[PDB]
Amino acid sequence: MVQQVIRGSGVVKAIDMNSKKITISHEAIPAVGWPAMTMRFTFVNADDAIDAINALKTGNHVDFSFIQQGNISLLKSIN
Amino acid sequence: MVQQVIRGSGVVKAIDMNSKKITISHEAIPAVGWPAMTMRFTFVNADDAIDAINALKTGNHVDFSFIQQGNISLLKSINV
Ligand SMILES: [Cu+2]
Ligand SMILES: [Cu+2]
Ligand SMILES: [Cu+2]
Ligand SMILES: [Cu+2]
Repeated sequence: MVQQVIRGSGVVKAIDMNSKKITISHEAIPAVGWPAMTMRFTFVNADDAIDAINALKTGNHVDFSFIQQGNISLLKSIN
Repeated sequence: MVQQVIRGSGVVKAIDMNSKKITISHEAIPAVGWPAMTMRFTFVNADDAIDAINALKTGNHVDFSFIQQGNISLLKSINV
């Protein structure tokens, strides 16, 4: 019942420092019937952006958590 | 974006054939930050109520899938 905090991983493919949005090509999440795909997340703390740029440069898989409210995706944490 | 279909397992602890609900003490689902706890699922099909009553008698872990709409949890499958 408490709000879902979804663990994911993927490659960061885009970032927008204006709209405070990040594009991740995420892996499948079979626990909730979700396939691998690419989507945008608005990051819930705006200071989260910095680390993501590193990943964006490197092209490395990263772990992250996020919330899914209807059609919106809010990025909560990233490594 | 496609609708979440959440897989779980647990023990059926109650059923209500009027409100069409089943109470399952489900295991943790770490993928979505959810702990083990007890909650109710609304069912649609009578073969789901049947299987659930079996499980209710036996006390067996069962697998199940469900959708989460606001406060409702709607059962999609259940399997002894
Ligand atoms: Cu990959
Ligand atoms: Cu997605
Ligand atoms: Cu158990
Ligand atoms: Cu629950």
